[PDB]
Amino acid sequence: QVQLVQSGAEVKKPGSSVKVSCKASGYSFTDYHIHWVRQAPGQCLEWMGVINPMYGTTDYNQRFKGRVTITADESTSTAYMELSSLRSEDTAVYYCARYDYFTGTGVYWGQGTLVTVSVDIVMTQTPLSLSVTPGQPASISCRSSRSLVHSRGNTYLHWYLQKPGQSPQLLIYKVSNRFIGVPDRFSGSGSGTDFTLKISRVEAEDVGVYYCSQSTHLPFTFGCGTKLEIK
Repeated sequence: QVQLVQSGAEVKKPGSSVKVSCKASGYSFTDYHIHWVRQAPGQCLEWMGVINPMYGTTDYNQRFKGRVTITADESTSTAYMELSSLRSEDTAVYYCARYDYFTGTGVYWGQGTLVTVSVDIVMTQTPLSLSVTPGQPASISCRSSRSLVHSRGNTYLHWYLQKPGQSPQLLIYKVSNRFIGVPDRFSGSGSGTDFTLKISRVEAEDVGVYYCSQSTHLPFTFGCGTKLEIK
């Protein structure tokens, strides 16, 4: 089974450096890109960078240029993210995620590493939170600053659910494709810049934060999330 296991939580002073590990197993390590995404306390998801472990080639989010270094060790099947000159604004849960070109997005995520410091497409999610009567439907909207159409038949707009205390899990990829084991009560629609995730009947297991994500253009970007509650 594909697994990403990250190093433990870190408490750091401002100005220090942190290096987070991401140990991969269950697939050929060099055949997939490893991306790093952080979740700051305002719960928006911020893409930091990527490593192609076959060649050691990287790409970083400009906001972090000269501060982040992503490395990969093929002999240990481990990817690393080093963040230097830590500010209190860097307090966040750092995640590694394995990207593939069938979904076009991060499918397998590490459990996350809490680090406590003691040209972007804008993704707008609506509503900020909602509560639903058990068994009732729910609808979450995502609007992008520019078209997410990548090429003929390909729009890289995805929906994740982050259950409480868990990592984001992929529900829908490429607007309406349902990921493995995702029940048919989750359905995605839309085109260009306007998208919707519909839940036909909300179950107790559906509680959490839903995110839209685009991987049509670098830097990959996410919506700031929709908290769903049952009430």
